[PDB]
Amino acid sequence: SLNITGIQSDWKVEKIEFAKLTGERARSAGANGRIGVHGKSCTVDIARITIDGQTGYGSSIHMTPEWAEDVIGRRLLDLFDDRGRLREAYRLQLEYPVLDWLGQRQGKPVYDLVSGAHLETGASLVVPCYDTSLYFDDLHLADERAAVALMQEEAMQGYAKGQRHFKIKVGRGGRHMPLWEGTKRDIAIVRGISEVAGPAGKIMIDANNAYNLNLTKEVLAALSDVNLYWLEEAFHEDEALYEDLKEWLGQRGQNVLIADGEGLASPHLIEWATRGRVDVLQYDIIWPGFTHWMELGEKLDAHGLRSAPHCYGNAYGIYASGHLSAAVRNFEFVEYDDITIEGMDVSGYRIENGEIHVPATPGFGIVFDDELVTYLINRSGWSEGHHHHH
Ligand SMILES: [Mg+2]
Ligand SMILES: [Mg+2]
Repeated sequence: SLNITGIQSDWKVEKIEFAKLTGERARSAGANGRIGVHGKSCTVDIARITIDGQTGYGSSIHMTPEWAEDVIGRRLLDLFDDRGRLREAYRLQLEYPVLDWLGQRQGKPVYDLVSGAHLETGASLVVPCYDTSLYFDDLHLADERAAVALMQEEAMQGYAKGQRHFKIKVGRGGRHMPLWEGTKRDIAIVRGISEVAGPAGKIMIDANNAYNLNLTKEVLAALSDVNLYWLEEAFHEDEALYEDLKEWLGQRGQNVLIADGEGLASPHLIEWATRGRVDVLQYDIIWPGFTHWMELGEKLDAHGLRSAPHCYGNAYGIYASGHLSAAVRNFEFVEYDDITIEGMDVSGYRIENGEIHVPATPGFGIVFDDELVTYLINRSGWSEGHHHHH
């Protein structure tokens, strides 16, 4: 919900411009339990919106020139319902540029504009984050010791940049290595990173569905001494298997959360979570997006459930996730990948002690290079403009 009382009926969408920004991860990402090398190259589709002679910038997906043509001339007020929530039809395309615009216009950070009761006025926003970049980077190595040292040094690269919590890909034995050896390698890797991370470092493991229940129990038992904070997508979500898993964990006093929800999720996943089978929901920060997450976060909060938006493959979402924490009480972590996108200055954000310090600057606090984005729009993007209707 957004305070819309300051939005004049005068204010209309005057222009929508679109461009793909390009860049690179700090370290090339290898395989995961289900698919191959993710690589080093990164892109972010951005829209620059002009309303009342002022621009906002943000992630935009599922928007064609034709789609934007129909929106030119609409009143900003008409894009919201009276609750202050951007209408469904505009979310994936325009929520981010619009929220960025409102922030620049009101001179406030988005988190301030969507702040829930759990977050009081004037306060610095500091959000937990974890390093998500620990992919299967060891598949060229035969020697388990060598694989562990490689993965440890990778974790160390993040540690030196202020990461304290690490999500480690596992499920090597599902597709990419023989099952027995792959699972042994998974365990050695996780034990190795936990050592580098220290006792206070939270460790998450993500199998990308490569396990079954008995493999999951074997791996958890081997990691009973590890500060394992959550297990994510051990196998495609299933209420019976997750009930058994939770009972098994309880009897052993092993305090590991169950996380799921990315990709093609079960339509019943939220029901299953309310029954205590899944603890952390992980729908993506871009699709279904920020506005949807505000609505979903409220609901999950009411049930004592936890929110951890998936972010991978879109650098912009990392910064978006930060702001969302102000609106959702049981926000867990920003999923962090070290990415440099040309023309997208994220300098205002700093990583310290396993947390991302969100700047108090207008909008999403990301400073876009107006000159470069104009060049990109002209060269490889598009513009739609004019005035109102129809
Ligand atoms: Mg995952
Ligand atoms: Mg799943």
